[PDB]
Amino acid sequence: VQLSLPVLQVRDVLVRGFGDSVEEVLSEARQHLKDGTCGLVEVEKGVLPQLEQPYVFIKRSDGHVMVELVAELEGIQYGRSGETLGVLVPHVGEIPVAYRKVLLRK
Repeated sequence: VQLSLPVLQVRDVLVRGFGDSVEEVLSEARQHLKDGTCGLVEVEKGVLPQLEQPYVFIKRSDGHVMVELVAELEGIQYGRSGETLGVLVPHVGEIPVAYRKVLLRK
């Protein structure tokens, strides 16, 4: 529910997505958020081509930001929500540059 997500530099990320289908990446992202093993990469130019699809975005749903998960594959998004805060990735020990406090609608 209340989470502080480590913000990772894209070139440091070891595991660059959660899986191979929309349903799987949403499931795995939720599991990693629950387990405290989820990182956040901020979306800047050149970032997404360095990550693996389907993407899982964390989006503002409405000092902890209420967020919802939205997946994207082939330019189609699954879920509808607000401003993108970043793309979620597994965290396997990478050193963050910041944290993002979020309230995951769960």
